[PDB]
Amino acid sequence: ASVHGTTYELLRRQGIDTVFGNPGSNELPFLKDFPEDFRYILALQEACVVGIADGYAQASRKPAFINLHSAAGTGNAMGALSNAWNSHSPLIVTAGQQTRAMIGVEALLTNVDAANLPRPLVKWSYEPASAAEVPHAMSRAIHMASMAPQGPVYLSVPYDDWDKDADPQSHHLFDRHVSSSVRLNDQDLDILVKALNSASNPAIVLGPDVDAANANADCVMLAERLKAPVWVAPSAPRCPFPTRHPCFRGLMPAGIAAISQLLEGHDVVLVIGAPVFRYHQYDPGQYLKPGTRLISVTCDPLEAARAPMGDAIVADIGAMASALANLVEESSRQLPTAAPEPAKVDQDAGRLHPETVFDTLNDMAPENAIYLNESTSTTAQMWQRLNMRNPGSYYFCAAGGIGFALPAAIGVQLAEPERQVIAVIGDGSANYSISALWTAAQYNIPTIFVIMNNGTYGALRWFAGVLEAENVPGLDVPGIDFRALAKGYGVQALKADNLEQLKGSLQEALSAKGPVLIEVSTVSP
Amino acid sequence: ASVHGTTYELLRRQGIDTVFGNPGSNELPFLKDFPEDFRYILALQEACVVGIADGYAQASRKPAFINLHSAAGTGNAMGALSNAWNSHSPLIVTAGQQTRAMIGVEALLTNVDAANLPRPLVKWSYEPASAAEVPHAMSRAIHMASMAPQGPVYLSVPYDDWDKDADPQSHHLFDRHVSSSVRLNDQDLDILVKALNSASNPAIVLGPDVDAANANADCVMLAERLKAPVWVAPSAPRCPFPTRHPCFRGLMPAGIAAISQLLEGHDVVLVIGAPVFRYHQYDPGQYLKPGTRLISVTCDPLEAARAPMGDAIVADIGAMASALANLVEESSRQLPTAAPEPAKVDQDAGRLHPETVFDTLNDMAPENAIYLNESTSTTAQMWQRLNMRNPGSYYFCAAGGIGFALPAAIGVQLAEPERQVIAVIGDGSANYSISALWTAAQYNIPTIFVIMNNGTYGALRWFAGVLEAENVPGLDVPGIDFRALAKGYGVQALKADNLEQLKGSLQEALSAKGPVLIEVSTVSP
Amino acid sequence: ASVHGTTYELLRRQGIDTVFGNPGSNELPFLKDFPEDFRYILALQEACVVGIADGYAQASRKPAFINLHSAAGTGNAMGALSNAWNSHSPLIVTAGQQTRAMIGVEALLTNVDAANLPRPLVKWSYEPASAAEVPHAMSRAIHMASMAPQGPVYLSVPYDDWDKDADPQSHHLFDRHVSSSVRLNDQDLDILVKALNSASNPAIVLGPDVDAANANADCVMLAERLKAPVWVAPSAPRCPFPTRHPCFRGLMPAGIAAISQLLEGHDVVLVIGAPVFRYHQYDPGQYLKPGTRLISVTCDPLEAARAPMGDAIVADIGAMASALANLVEESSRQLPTAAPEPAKVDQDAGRLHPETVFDTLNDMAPENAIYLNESTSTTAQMWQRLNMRNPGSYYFCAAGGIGFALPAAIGVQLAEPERQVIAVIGDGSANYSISALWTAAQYNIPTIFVIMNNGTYGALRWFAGVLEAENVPGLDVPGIDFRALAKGYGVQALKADNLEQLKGSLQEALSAKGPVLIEVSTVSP
Ligand SMILES: Cc1ncc(Cn2c(C)c(CCOP(=O)(O)OP(=O)(O)O)sc2=O)c(N)n1
Ligand SMILES: Cc1ncc(Cn2c(C)c(CCOP(=O)(O)OP(=O)(O)O)sc2=O)c(N)n1
Ligand SMILES: Cc1ncc(Cn2c(C)c(CCOP(=O)(O)OP(=O)(O)O)sc2=O)c(N)n1
Ligand SMILES: [Ca+2]
Ligand SMILES: [Ca+2]
Ligand SMILES: [Ca+2]
Ligand SMILES: [Ca+2]
Ligand SMILES: [Ca+2]
Ligand SMILES: [Ca+2]
Ligand code: NA
Ligand code: NA
Repeated sequence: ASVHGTTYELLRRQGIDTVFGNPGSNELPFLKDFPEDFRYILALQEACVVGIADGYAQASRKPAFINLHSAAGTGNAMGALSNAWNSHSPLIVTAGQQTRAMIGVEALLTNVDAANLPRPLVKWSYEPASAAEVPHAMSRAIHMASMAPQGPVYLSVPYDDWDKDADPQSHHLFDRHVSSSVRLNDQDLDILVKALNSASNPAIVLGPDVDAANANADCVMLAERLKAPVWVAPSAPRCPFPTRHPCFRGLMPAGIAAISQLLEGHDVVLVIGAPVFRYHQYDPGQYLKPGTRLISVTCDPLEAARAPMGDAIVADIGAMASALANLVEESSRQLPTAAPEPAKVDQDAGRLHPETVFDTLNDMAPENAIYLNESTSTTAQMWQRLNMRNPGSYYFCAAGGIGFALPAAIGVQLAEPERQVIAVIGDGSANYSISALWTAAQYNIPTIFVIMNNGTYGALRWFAGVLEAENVPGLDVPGIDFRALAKGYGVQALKADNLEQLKGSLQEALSAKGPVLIEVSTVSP
Repeated sequence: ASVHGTTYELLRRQGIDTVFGNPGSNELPFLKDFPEDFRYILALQEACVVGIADGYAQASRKPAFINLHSAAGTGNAMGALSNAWNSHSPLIVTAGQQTRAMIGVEALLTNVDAANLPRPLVKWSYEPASAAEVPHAMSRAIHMASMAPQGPVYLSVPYDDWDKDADPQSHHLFDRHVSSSVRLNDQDLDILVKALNSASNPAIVLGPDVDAANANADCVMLAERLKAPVWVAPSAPRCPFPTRHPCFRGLMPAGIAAISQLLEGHDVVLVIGAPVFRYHQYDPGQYLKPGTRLISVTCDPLEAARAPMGDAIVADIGAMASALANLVEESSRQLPTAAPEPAKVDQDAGRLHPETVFDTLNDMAPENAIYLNESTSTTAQMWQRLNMRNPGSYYFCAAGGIGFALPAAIGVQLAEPERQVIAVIGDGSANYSISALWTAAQYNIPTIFVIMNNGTYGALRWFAGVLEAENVPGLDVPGIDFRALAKGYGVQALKADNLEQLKGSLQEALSAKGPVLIEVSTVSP
Repeated sequence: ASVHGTTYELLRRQGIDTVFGNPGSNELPFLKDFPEDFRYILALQEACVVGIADGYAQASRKPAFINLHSAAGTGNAMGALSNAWNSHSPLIVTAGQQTRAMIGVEALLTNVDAANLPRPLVKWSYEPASAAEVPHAMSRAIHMASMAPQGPVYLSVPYDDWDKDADPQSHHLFDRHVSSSVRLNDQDLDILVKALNSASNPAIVLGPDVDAANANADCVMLAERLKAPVWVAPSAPRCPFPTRHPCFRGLMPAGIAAISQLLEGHDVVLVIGAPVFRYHQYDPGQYLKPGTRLISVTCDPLEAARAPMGDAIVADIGAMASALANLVEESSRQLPTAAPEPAKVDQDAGRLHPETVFDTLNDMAPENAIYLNESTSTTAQMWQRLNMRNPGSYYFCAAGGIGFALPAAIGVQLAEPERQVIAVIGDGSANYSISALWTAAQYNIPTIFVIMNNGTYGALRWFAGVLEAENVPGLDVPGIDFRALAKGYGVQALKADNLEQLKGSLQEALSAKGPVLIEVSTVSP
């Protein structure tokens, strides 16, 4: 067998059947004779390729395979890799290298010092020392991406390797099963359970690795048994809990002092599947108030090491959440009462308040919709106004890198063909990966894109008002016609300049059989 | 509080009370006002500092703290770090940096691009962005070294940071408890246990992480229940099993074909706490024969990913070994019968055969002796001839980097003051870290050093005879007087030119109250 | 031809005929069939191998070739590489890698992520992607080490590459000539020359790249023409000027304020072949006083970029020094008058003052002696008391990394067989690379080693008295018998406990036909 045949056999035997890519000449020997049982999803720029793959991996809860062109293609994708690192996304990023005979002379398209290029944003990065090693290196990549804590990995392959003969011992790679589905030993787990059973006023904080593990329902059971309020850890990349469950208390503010004040009076705070904590604004104060202790369950040693407070347990979130939910006692405390519904903000017949937009989406979207957020100044309102009952219902760029939601929403919609995906994206953010729209059109992936158009980088302008920072350049983005951009890439486009038009456009988009972009005129901040 | 006071408080609160070091001016602000409850162990060169610390950490099964001088001191230690990486040794390596005000100009003693220097041999490498971050960075270092898979870490600290004020919120670092004591979830553990119960002819292979976890006794129970032969994985850094237990089958040959032939006919091979596998010679063939399947339990994702065959489970070795040993059925198969004793090799009244040396050590050493091996051409005979009943009884340079055993034997003897340490070191290997002898003399650490003097790099000369490689330079090391070197560093020295003298020298060394070096004239290979 | 034959042909065609090494199994396929026209210099530990090679390269003013064993051997050498980076030493460091077929599994002795290991201490670091690329990669290494600014480079080679067939087009590598012998264009050089001609009170500061370029005599002509005082830039690795020439003013103090005070009143300060500046102690103040401007000529862009003041020209030091010395006018100012001789310090019949030692060396050593300094508390006195008339007469560890002078003095003596090398090394420093003595004995390289024994790390104890730092551990090194260490490695040894014995020992050492070590009892600081 050839390295090509052996590698595709390893991929299919490990569950991989889709290649997200933007091709180049170093990759043609890999992509030739593309197997009939695989599919190839083309995107027009590499941030879009990796964003699509990332949404697909996060929603499918399985690795996604990517093929990029040498250094330039890899480089175009590295902002997307920054988000994938923070979301623990299992991405297998491959890139083609020059033929081994011209690597030394640095022919055009040589990826120099290739493994260092995507660092520090990958768990593992490698170029094999010979063609026959390529299947084993690919096996390493698959398992490194997939073991907890999951994350992106990178493999560079000289184009001449694919046609060489494979090692006949590579067959042992095909069916390897590697598990990291582990939980704390019984003695120490019993100590943790007793601590939770004994707490007088416990609180629970959940992060994105809960939703990645599909541990959401177990965490509902845990919160019901402990009769504990549940918050989502700050800067949340995913939604780990039903947002109208009586225990739910919302998204935590991303500040040190704000979080310790919020947790004041809780004697034990159990954090599951989050860093401790993804703060954003600098809000100095106490990490925890006197009387509060924190216990973190994380899948990532790097998270456990850097937490500034609390105990930690490094283990699989699915296994831990299941064990805790089934072991704790039912507290005799009263179940927390549900948060009240948000108020309706006054809305005239002009430009839309973001609150109106989210209320109307919540009114009209199916109960199993999936939302993506890259409307950076409206995140708090979004989290208050969307009832998200089910797992896998929310994605936000985990490293704060905009240009994620537009392509990721296409990958999520590909992963979940029976759940309507609605991406809510600011007019600034929409441009970063605008060309991803073409992939939705070409493959008829029926994502809905709601562009919140207020003409400015609102989140920045706010943080500039915060600091009384005068004379900051570059905050306004006037003069973009998003319906013409959608037409450019073959996507049906609608405009909503007021509420009546918003409702009508959403009704049309929800009935449509392909992707739709709605440009919404929103109020200036 | 100062950063200095806060950092030493964090160290003591996390169980650290000893600094292994070789000082320099960037470190004086850290070492000044050295706390009375700590001790400082000086060694004369940094390979020796880190080797001593490494033996201390491996034998104590806890992290060791190291302080080195800037780039040059760190650099002198990087061969020692290569072994520590392969042995999973929890080493906290700190190095002093120039004052922040002259880092930019690259004053003398600036460690340029410091965090990149020890890569790729550390799990985590960092320089803090401000003085007040130093305690948190030290907390990160402690936990990164200590979480599974354990390993060395590196922290660079500008010398002006120590006297600055600490953050009052650093107190939350002091008592953090971080656990990685995890095992496979119940459902999948039951599947593994059923597979072991069902095997017709299981074999067990153990590596160094068994001894690190003190999982040895559990692995004895497991092997007794399964009635299975037990081998030690190749290139063994530690001894994970009593070597005269009836199940014991010795050290595996470090070759692909040799191992698959050895395992032929075993239907299930359970590997615990080893890479799969640390081969050495290239001995191409099948990874496993038809009829053999392999299951690996490893504490290290990198090991699970790179295994060329078998299933893997990434979990804590102590937790897994305990759970398996207590869950498996007692097989009705007959217990394996013990290997016969090794034969006595003929010995005249001249230079010593290595076999004679090991037999005589086994005859005379206490039953709880601890051995170190850096006599590279005699490893197989050593493993056949020393009865090592207890855990923590054997160390060999895990990356093959000689210069480990002499200093490590001093650290092991410091960790285990009531177990006699006997390091068996070739005349070539003895030179690499010869100055470590001084630390044994100064602190009166009573290690015994047995120098196997045959005048040549025997293991190399053998691998050169193997390849029929003629005209290789640099293989002979004539003209070294090891008793004069020992005298140079204050260690009592004896010579053994024949068996009578070997016996007499060992009797004197075993009765001595300080370190002793015995130079043994061994046969030329 | 094989890769082996082609590579040795490239080496000989590029002027390389010596391999400094400590062998291992990954290197046996390179070292087998070692060519008859090459020589191999063995040292017993890799810091010693690289130190010897470094002294040889610096004194010969040509690249030196090194062969080390995998990661552990490379790692043992990285403190030596830190000095070589600061001295711009042209070192070609090669290390053997595992066979390509087992790199993936990480067999014992695999150098993982090899090119990252010696970073950031090398100019270029590489592992070739195929056997046939090895000669081209070696060509790259030779030229990268040798082009200005010279420096160490690293090449990792899988052991199976050597026996493979070479590319027949590799012959084009053999006779490549690469030049960096460049100087500032005529128009701008005329502007510089006019600035020097016009200065009212110029000063000249010289660094180690002057001595590397053998630009010393040109700099004497330049200073005579400009009638300018000459200082050596601080932390000096080499001596760039005759130390009793009337213009000579000594070694600059390694402090910001001290240097600007020294230069006060000089209108133009021309620095040649030095960083601006290698300060050490933090001595904050003005970089330059009002009225002083600085112009630096450096071979290293990194030096030009990081200078905190002055103009800079990046060019070859030999070409620039020659052009300036021949273009400037003869000033009508009076030539500076020579510094007076140093005073004789009072000396009783007991332990030796370092000043007495240097005076006696100056009295007895040949006029073309070469000195090395690793007696860190006595550097100022050494520079005052040794008349060094000739180029290549002084070496000091350029990164401050002790363990350089003992092995480097053996390499320098090998490079300069007709100039007596005298290394003056403190008792602390002597231990770091003590095993290098064996190479002097084995090859009969007649270096003289003068050990300054005061029982302590004196330079540290002084900088601890400076800071009033109490309770610093690890500063004393009692209990070392250096005559027994020398005997251990086959070197004749003498002791000098007073002046009469110092004189007698030096007379015996200077007449000896092999290496000699003199242990001198010096006063405690
Ligand atoms: C890749 C990238 N570039 C720039 C930024 C900085 N940035 C910018 C430019 C934001 C403005 C997004 O504007 P928007 O129109 O999408 O939404 P809002 O008006 O609601 O803020 S939010 C933010 O963090 C970023 N996060 N990521
Ligand atoms: C740091 C380093 N340098 C070089 C080597 C290469 N090497 C060398 C030089 C060995 C010879 C050791 O000789 P010895 O006298 O200690 O023992 P034997 O004579 O029994 O081989 S074994 C080996 O792997 C190495 N492994 N590690
Ligand atoms: C490789 C390394 N380790 C440690 C140091 C720190 N250090 C040490 C330990 C010195 C003491 C040298 O003592 P010595 O006996 O050689 O000479 P003095 O007594 O004259 O200082 S000087 C110095 O910078 C260093 N520079 N380089
Ligand atoms: Ca098909
Ligand atoms: Ca906007
Ligand atoms: Ca004490
Ligand atoms: Ca030997
Ligand atoms: Ca010859
Ligand atoms: Ca001294
Ligand atoms: Na990079
Ligand atoms: Na490095």
